[PDB]
Amino acid sequence: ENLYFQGMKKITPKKEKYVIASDSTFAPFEFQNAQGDYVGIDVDLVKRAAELQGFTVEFKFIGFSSAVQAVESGQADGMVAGMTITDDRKKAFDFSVPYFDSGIQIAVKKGNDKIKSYDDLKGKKVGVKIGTESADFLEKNKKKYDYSIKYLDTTDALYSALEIGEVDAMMDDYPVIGYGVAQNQPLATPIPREKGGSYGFAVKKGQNPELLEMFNEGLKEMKRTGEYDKIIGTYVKDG
Ligand SMILES: NC(=O)CC[C@H](N)C(=O)O
Repeated sequence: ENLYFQGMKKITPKKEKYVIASDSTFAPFEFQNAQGDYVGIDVDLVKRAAELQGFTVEFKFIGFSSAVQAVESGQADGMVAGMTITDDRKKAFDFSVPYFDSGIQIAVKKGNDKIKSYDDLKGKKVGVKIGTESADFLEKNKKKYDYSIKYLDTTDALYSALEIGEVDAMMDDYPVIGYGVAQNQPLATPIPREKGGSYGFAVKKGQNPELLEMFNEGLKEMKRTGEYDKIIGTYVKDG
């Protein structure tokens, strides 16, 4: 309420260490730097939120579906993995305040001339990461456009499959493809993005409320100081 208040609400941890599950490579959200350490928007936001408030977090970069299962089972306390907030997922998870606006998009090989619309995917192969918003879109529209869906395990696997010609196109989150394009990966995006959803930090529904509160209060603080915008701008420098 007090907009001139320069402090923070005190959120008290209840565990010596909270385990945070994540995807294994999903740049710019979580990915390895030159030293092999994981960095990225998700990693920086969660680690800084914890630092701001005396929480200790331990990241496990295990894959998207693995992270979902770990939080559901109680083996991880929370997850961050560029995870879209949806109503269906709210049945299993409590989500933070949204921290990023996203959506999905097709990518094809740089130099591809054939594919300019979804209808051009007729008789083609589209790679996608199992368990994701992209997979849901492709299944919904498979009858309509008449492509075949190939299920892969990671975003790196999508890029590999596309590049060596195992698939004709892939579908993944648009800022992820965009980061790849910005570092000259051989990707093109001839079909407009499907905007939709924001990302959230997630805990199991009804569990670990203070961990969720810690993220929310940290995000508020980082938004107030501009640290949030500096973190994003560390990875996304597209003007
Ligand atoms: N890490 C991912 O692949 C997440 C993809 C998408 N945002 C989802 O929540 O399904």
